Amino acid sequence: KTCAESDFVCNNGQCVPSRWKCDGDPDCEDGSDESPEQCHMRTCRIHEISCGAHSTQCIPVSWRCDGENDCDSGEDEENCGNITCSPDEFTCSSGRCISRNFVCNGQDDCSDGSDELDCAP
Ligand SMILES: [Ca+2]
Ligand SMILES: [Ca+2]
Ligand SMILES: [Ca+2]
Repeated sequence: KTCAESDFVCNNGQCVPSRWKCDGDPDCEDGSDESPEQCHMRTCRIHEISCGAHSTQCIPVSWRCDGENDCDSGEDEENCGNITCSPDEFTCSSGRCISRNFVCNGQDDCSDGSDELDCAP
């Protein structure tokens, strides 16, 4: 009662045969059927724009603070909503920036703990 062997597994535990690849199809409740996990070579489509036709990078257009997404390497708008930090800093769940040394080291630090919100492998 499961997809065919060559099927592609989705990140939300959902199952989608190889034909629902990054193709603009919201089939995964978490929108990540078109992310680097399944579309590990291309970017999502609609509800997420293209930052690199040469790599796997799709993000939600909401970071177009200048009317464009320029995040080729997440440099122009990383955490552009909350606070604009410098891409060379550790993006906080609230947008804040701290030293990359506080990157989820299994210990809270930036605000409360979100700094490690599901920071597992
Ligand atoms: Ca899809
Ligand atoms: Ca932008
Ligand atoms: Ca930490």
